Amino acid sequence: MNSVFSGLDMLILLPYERRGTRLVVEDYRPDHIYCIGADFGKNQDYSVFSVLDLDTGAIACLERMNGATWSDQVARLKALSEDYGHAYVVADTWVGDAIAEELDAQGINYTPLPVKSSSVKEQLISNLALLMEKGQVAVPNDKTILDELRNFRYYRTASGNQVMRAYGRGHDDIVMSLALAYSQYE
Repeated sequence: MNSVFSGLDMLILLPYERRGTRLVVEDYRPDHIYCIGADFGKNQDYSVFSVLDLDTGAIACLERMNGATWSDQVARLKALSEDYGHAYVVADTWVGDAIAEELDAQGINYTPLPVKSSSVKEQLISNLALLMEKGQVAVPNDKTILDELRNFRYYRTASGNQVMRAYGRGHDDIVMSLALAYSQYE
């Protein structure tokens, strides 16, 4: 089969509380270090921010939004960063340059991961899936997160390019957000 996350058996599911748009697994612990994997979506696609607690290896918080302005999205990203001790952002902007200019303007500390190459995407995703297989990924036990992971698939094109995307016309911005966060997991 062409399911990307074959180690879904090993995905750990954590309880959470919905506090607005945030699913919260843990509040900020000052002795821990955090980072945010931020995927940005245009149109129907969602922007998703995932807070990884690097000291624990688990997602502390996840925030999802759809169809807000860039200024709105970045300002929610900022506030998320401040509430997790000025956590560094890994951002996927591959959305135009408008998002980048908003990130710079509001003064966010972030690495733009190109995500403009089949190869780079493969590495992010492969890394997430292998960490999952090893039992080192833990996410809020939420139907929406689990479904995107369950439905993420490999496809082949006529040129032999690999496509990694949701089954059908589903969304995969949660997969990418998670992949960006766990890119910092050691």
